[PDB]
Amino acid sequence: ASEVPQVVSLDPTSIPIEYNTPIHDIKVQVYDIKGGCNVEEGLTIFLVNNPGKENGPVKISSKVNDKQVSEFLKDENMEKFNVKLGTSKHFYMFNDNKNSVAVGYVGCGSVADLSEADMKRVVLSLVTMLHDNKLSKLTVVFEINVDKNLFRFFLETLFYEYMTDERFKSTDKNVNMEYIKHLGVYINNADTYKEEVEKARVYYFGTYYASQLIAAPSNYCNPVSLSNAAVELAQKLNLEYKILGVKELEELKMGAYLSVGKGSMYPNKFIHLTYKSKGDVKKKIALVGKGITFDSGGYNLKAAPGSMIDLMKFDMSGCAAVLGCAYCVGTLKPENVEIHFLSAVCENMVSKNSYRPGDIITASNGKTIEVGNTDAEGRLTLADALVYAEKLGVDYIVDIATLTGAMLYSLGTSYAGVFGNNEELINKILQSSKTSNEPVWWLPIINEYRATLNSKYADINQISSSVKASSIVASLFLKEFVQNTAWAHIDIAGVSWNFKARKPKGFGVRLLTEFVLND
Amino acid sequence: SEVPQVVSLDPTSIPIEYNTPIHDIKVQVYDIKGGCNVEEGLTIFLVNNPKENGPVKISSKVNDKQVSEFLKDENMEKFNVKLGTSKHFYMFNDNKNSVAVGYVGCGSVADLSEADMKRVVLSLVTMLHDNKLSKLTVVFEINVDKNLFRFFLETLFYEYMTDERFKSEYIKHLGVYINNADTYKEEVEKARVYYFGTYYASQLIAAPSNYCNPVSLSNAAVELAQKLNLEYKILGVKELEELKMGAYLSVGKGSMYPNKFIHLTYKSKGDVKKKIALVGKGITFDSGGYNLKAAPGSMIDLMKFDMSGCAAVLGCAYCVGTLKPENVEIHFLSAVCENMVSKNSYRPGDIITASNGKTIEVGNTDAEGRLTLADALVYAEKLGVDYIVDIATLTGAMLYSLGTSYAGVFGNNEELINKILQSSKTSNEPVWWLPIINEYRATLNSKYADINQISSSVKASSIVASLFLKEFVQNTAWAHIDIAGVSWNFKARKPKGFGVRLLTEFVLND
Amino acid sequence: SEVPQVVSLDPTSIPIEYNTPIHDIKVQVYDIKGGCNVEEGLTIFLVNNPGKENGPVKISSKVNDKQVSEFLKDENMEKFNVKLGTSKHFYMFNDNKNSVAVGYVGCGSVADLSEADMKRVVLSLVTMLHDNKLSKLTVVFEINVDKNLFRFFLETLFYEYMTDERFKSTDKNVNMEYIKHLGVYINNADTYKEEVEKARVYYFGTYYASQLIAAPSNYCNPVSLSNAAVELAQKLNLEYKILGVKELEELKMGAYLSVGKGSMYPNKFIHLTYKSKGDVKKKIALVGKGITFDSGGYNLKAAPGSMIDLMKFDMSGCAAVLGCAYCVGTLKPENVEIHFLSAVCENMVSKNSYRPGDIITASNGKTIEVGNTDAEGRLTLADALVYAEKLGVDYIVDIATLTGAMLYSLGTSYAGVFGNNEELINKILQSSKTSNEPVWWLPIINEYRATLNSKYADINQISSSVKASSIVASLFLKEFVQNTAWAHIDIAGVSWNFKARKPKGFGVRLLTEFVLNDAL
Amino acid sequence: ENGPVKISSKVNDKQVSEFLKDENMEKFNVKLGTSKHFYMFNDNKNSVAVGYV
Ligand SMILES: O=C(N[C@@H](C(=O)NO)c1ccc(-c2cc(F)c(F)c(F)c2)cc1)C1CCCCC1
Ligand SMILES: O=C(N[C@@H](C(=O)NO)c1ccc(-c2cc(F)c(F)c(F)c2)cc1)C1CCCCC1
Ligand SMILES: O=C(N[C@@H](C(=O)NO)c1ccc(-c2cc(F)c(F)c(F)c2)cc1)C1CCCCC1
Ligand SMILES: [Zn+2]
Ligand SMILES: [Zn+2]
Ligand SMILES: [Zn+2]
Repeated sequence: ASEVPQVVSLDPTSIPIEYNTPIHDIKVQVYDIKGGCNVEEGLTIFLVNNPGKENGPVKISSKVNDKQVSEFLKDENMEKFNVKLGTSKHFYMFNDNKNSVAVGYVGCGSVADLSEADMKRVVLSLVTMLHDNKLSKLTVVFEINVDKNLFRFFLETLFYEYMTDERFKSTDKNVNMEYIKHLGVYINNADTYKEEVEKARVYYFGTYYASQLIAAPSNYCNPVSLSNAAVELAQKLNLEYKILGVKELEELKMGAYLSVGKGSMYPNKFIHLTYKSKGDVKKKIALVGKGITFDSGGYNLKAAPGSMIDLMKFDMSGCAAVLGCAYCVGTLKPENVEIHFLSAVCENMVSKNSYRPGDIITASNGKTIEVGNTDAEGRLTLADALVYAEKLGVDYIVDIATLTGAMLYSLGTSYAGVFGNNEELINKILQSSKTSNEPVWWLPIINEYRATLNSKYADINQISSSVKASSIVASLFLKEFVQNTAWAHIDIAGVSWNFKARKPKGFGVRLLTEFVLND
Repeated sequence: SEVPQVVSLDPTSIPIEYNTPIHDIKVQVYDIKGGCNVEEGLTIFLVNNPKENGPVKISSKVNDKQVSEFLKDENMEKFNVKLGTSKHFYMFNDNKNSVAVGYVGCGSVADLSEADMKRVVLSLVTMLHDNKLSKLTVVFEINVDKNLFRFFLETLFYEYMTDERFKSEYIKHLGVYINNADTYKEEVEKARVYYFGTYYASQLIAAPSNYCNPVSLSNAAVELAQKLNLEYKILGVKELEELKMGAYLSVGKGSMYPNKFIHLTYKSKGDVKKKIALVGKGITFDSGGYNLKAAPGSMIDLMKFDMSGCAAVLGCAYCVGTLKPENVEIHFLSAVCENMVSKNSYRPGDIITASNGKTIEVGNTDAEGRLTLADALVYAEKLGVDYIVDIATLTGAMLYSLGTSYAGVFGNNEELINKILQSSKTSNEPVWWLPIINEYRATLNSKYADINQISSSVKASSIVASLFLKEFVQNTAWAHIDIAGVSWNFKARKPKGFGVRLLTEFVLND
Repeated sequence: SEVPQVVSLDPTSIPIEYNTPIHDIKVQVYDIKGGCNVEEGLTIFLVNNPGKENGPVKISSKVNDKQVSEFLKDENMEKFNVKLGTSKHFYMFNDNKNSVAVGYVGCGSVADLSEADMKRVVLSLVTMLHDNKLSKLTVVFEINVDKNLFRFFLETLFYEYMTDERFKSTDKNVNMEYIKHLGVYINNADTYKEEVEKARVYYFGTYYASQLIAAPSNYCNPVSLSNAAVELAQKLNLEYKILGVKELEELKMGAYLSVGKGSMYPNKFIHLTYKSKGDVKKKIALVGKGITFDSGGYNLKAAPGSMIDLMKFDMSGCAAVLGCAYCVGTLKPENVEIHFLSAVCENMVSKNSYRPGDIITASNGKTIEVGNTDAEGRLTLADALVYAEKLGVDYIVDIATLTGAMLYSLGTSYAGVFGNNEELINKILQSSKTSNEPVWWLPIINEYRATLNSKYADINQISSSVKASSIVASLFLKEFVQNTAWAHIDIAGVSWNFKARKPKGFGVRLLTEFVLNDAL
Repeated sequence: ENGPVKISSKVNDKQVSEFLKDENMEKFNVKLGTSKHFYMFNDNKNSVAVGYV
């Protein structure tokens, strides 16, 4: 654990992390719909659709164990309301014991199978019923068909979107913030769904924890304080850990990673966490996250309109995802596997000591690199981290990184792109995407572009001079640093930040965790 | 129709070369087992080395003592196989005749990609352009499958030909030596057809916008159809008004050239088992309209290429009309017009009505391609086809997703998308499946019209354009090929004719 | 106190000229009803002709010399006209058979000259003083001016006549000679005599401020500026205190300190105080933005039209406040206590700089999400406003080169005033009138406040949707005054005189008149 | 600031009076633009909706 340097004594020296969230105090009970719904305190919400009838009428199908509430919810009363996706209504009535109860529904549309994006819309509607209403309990009645993973996704998303991060509030805390203490879920074949509840809560915190690191500003989350957070996390989970400092990085000849951090007041810190199963180890995996805690662009300063330099605390979203995965893996303790969680953390700054456009630098596999643009720094840090990962002797290397802005022009803000040198590995990532419900799309590494990286003087160019398809070119670059290991690369530059909600998504935690678990 | 002119010097047709020197080349395919005769012209050995950039070593037998001595291992070791490197020497053979002998390096990979093979071909063509020859002979000392072999022939033919129509010598024989020569001979004349559909596409694209305008391009298509005995129909403004194609007619309002909608049809002999509509975007010049292409890098001087999709569809008509596949019916459609700045032009913010009744709020007059394609798709679905495939230089964002080498395909039907991907493998024109992400559909929800033409927020323009196109296909398998990044060869300063061979392979493979 | 240096040639103080040539001018005022003596130097008549646009010149004064009276009779003067700013020179012999120079400056046809029209008159007069080695100037007022305008005439003449040669070395003007005598003839002279030395005080306060502004950033840095402020306090016998970093850390000025993090010069907070002898009825804090160079920080001023080479003037507000301190310390008003405040720092690019997106904590506990490092002035003012309110004053007025949007709203002639108190604003407008430094009241539009709602901090530094930056910046500053009448004077558009390529010293007389009128 | 909702007016319905009681409304707050409304049966068993802004 290292000392965080300060310019002034008001500079913070750690990231505030909330571990014991109000979500963790929520008692969750799952009941089978066949037993009928008890409708008592709190708010009871039916999730209802009308297959085929766009904006069709609401009909409540479940048995309700209360004559008054059953009468209130009969078809002719409900027919003036419709199932339009995201609609909701509140109901007030007295039950059979003369206690007032609150009931309502959320519309789930007319399509039988909700997509992840449809389900998020339903959850957002449900959460607006939880905000600005001091409730002790929520009950949710599923009158829609969801498989096990989509049930888990529903809960993860509910937990994530209900939580409000006030770590940086001081004079402006929400006076009225109270969370429910109890969550009831009514669903058919409840016994098959119960196993998803604790998994959902683990997936929620891994995602929320990565979100807390991303949203933390760069004066709080810097290379020293971020690697201290990873040490603390590993201590709580009994993970092995090792933080490499500059000396050790110099000895390992990590010249591409070290050159990116030369201009920072914070020394480079390379994070290496390990989880090993107690049994026989049948699979070794390295997960690599880009960890740039602030990206000014360097001397290729982000000054062009739309370059969004104020967002760039988010350039360690990949590291955050990998650490959030370490929380889920360390908590759920999968068997027969050894996972290495890696991040070459640094800060990309303008200074007399910064590396320069045109500098030629030597990565740890001895390849010389001509720097054509100091703002393409992530691929330099990953080059050395990929060489480190391969020396571990793993079966798979997966990296995740907010690498290229061109992703916003290719897949946009909803799907990450995955690239790789190995079709089997790529299919497993896509399978994890489908079970985690974090969407990813396979994109090609087009070999015809490789020659635009030929350098007149160094072994290779960092950037292309001619090719504008920069996500593919960056993948071509990274591929040069994996000699003989199956490797995939997930570019989350376009999906990491939720611009509408002004917050991170913690994207990738569930994806990488499903990837580890199903292996 | 008569092409309107501003002055009498204004051109009134697209010059086209149908009969090209390529068509005079006599092609002969020989087996390698017999050894190679080196009696005239230039003879090139395609050789690899599976040591990286290691030395050239010739394995074929040559029936000539002098050339054999030239090719002995001690000489050729002075040369290397780095991809595209070549040397050729002139010398006298056993009968005191002058012959040229050389090689092209094919690298160290056993399987050549389409990109590598293109690099091999370019080095060959460079020698062809610098030497007065009567004959070229190519000796395949590498392994290529039938499709890759035909691709080599098409690419050689296409790159060898020089388009001199706007300016103010070729070999007469091609010899090929290859293992299992008999299995390759049927590819030869198919390559010749594929070359010409591609070169004809490229002639239309390279033709500037004063020669190639909606009128003269629909006239060119008529002449093409007459030569191939295809049914043909050109819709004018009167008929387009009757069909209420307001999106398409709006784009052309500011042009001096009337809109012309092209419709050709190929009908197979025998039972028709599949009906396909191929839809090409045909903007003969895209200035941007009032959303003028004035921004750095918007490259207005390239926008004669905005009809590359139409040209690909007409080049496919040539190939289909010439090879005459069976059991298929194909419609070749294009809504041709020109996007100009005028007192009569459509404006940013106009609300127009498409031919299916959907109102569209225009957010940017430079997103004109999707407006013309919308009315073209409503026309096509009314034909009752099984498949609609449209091909278009639609969004500049392709340059930032897949780049200049691979085109993007989006669609509403996985089986149709998979047929396109399979056609990409056998045509060796590279395509990559990109998604239509439904979560972005809400960005097209106009406050006043039924739908917005563009998003004001989402930067994934190629996906948003596909979501817009998809709104104009109700109940038909549909796919959309965005060739905006891939159509123009910036290094060679010429069109690629991209998509002809892809679409023809799609038709022929059913 | 010690200015850090990179190399030994770096300057360690701001060159400041206190005893200017203006101060060596003997000024005499005579009543015009006694007649004008024309003996020597240049004698300029200020002449209008009401109604008749471009009307003929007529010299109404009595001239106590037969030869010059004859030269100036109406027949001779008829070929000249009074178009505002026009001027002519005459040469003749007086009764003593000495040659004299005489002339006039046209003041137009409107009998009431505006602030801007009188500037035009002075500039024409000054053209007659330049490139002419004269020992004496006489001005005859044949136009009507109240007392504040006669003062404004003199202040302006003094300011424009002076030439700042502190940074000239091999290109000093070898012909630079200043008059040693100024004579003024005006109706009811006795009532205008008191304005002369006031104008001289107001001239130097303005000129002192312009010296600090024009001084480049390698001379005028946070340490050398606070050093000069101390030296001014000592000369004026003002109380003074300079707060360094350790004391600012103790005061928890996290907003102010973050801006200066990237600089080689330690932050210095200037605190000067004037206190009347006897009863103190009004307590006032004047707060001046003092960024000695504004690079933009990591939001570097690199966009076309951002004029990074002008950004030595970003301490203009601090300079106005120090100039006002000179005037108040010199004129010594009664019944008031005045605090002269400036949070001085430099906004630089470095490994140590604050970053876009940092969340920082102001001295009032509020957390701030930095959205643009180039909106640094409102951060330093935030902590300075908190400091000022803890002093327990009746009024807080701040003056700052805050927003470039002022060029698009009021432009280069009028400053904008914003505030939370109607009475204070009217006092500023009233002082604007008697100082002749023009100011226009602009609203603080509360509907925009929501765009400063931050997702993670208590407040955003900037709006991401509102383009009305002068108003948004005012809404931000309001969050740092809890219960005190406060006004904010944005001088970003009016501070630099782009045509003459020099500072105006704007605000010194406005603030001094504000203090003086509240004392009376 | 952002204090609880409290309804002063008397309403001539027993069902809605109970819904509007202080103990129920204080779970809601008056932050500008925040609203809730609920469907219920009134004394005549007619469907009505009651809320606040
Ligand atoms: O894609 C690039 N750079 C990314 C970067 O700076 N990596 O360390 C980059 C990554 C994300 C963004 C970005 C992402 C967003 F989601 C966004 F909203 C935005 F405004 C910018 C922009 C650039 C390259 C392009 C080639 C030259 C170097 C910069
Ligand atoms: O993608 C767009 N426009 C394309 C167009 O004009 N369609 O009619 C467009 C298509 C191709 C290019 C383009 C392609 C190139 F290969 C190229 F080199 C180039 F400079 C531009 C640019 C824009 C939209 C993007 C949404 C808003 C309007 C402009
Ligand atoms: O108004 C702003 N910035 C001013 C500033 O940097 N304050 O410390 C700013 C102030 C003055 C100018 C300015 C003033 C001039 F008189 C001028 F000629 C000029 F070119 C710029 C430009 C910007 C904001 C604009 C939105 C948030 C980022 C900075
Ligand atoms: Zn970068
Ligand atoms: Zn266009
Ligand atoms: Zn600034």
